[PDB]
Amino acid sequence: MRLFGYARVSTSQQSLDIQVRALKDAGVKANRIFTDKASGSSSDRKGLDLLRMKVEEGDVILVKKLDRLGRDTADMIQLIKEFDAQGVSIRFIDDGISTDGEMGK
Repeated sequence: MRLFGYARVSTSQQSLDIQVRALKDAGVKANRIFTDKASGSSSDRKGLDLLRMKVEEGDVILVKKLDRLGRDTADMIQLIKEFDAQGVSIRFIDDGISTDGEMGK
């Protein structure tokens, strides 16, 4: 079990620092802060692409999104399903958890 957190800069100011502190405040290790430097030549959605290969068995993925995780096809559900199949959990700042096993537990 590890403390992984997902982040993504939304403001030109020190956004990345605003997300990491949001994950640490949530209970995420600074060494495990897979944020997204969206402030680059183009969008940067690799914080989850790498987090998908860094989460351990039964790891907790804290997500303190302070704007929007993604709404269109499954931007906020794709990696969520990839983690649910990897036996990894995903804590949401909205209420601590989001869909921790919604089958019958």
